[PDB]
Amino acid sequence: SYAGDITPLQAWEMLSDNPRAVLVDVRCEAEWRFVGVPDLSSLGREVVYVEWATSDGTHNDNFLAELRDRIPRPVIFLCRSGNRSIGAAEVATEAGITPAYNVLDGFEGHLDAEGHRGATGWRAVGLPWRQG
Ligand SMILES: [Br-]
Ligand SMILES: [Br-]
Ligand SMILES: [Br-]
Ligand SMILES: [Br-]
Ligand SMILES: [Br-]
Ligand SMILES: [Br-]
Ligand SMILES: [Br-]
Ligand SMILES: [Br-]
Repeated sequence: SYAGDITPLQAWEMLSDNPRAVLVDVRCEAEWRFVGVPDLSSLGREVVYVEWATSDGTHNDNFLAELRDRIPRPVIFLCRSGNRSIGAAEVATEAGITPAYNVLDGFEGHLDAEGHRGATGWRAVGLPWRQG
C-alpha cells in the first residue's frame, strides 16, 4: 500500500532529483534534540518535523493533522531504524499524500554486536546531519 522502502542513499538521491520531494522526520522531539537531525540545507529545503511517537514512546494521535498542516510529490518518512516509519508512510498513503516512502535503516540503524547503533542508517553512511 505505501509506495516503497528505500535505503538512506536512495532517499538522498530521490530528494536531490525532485525539488518538491519532502523529507519528514517522524522521530520524537528527544531524538531530534539529543541524537541529531538530517540537514537538507545543501538541497535548499527544510526537513518537516512531525512526531509519530512522542518522547514517552506513545503514538501522537494528532500526527495526520500536523502532517497535513506542516508539509510542503514524493514524501519520505524517517525514523530511528526504519520500522515505526512504515506506520507513518501508511497513514500518509491512506490520506492521499503519495507517493509515500519508508527509509530503511532510518537515522541511526540497528543495534550492532557491541550494543551500538551508528553501524547502518543515515548518519552511518555520512549523509548530511547535525546535532548543533
Ligand atoms: Br502510492
Ligand atoms: Br544505502
Ligand atoms: Br519535484
Ligand atoms: Br523517539
Ligand atoms: Br526533549
Ligand atoms: Br516542521
Ligand atoms: Br519514528
Ligand atoms: Br532496531
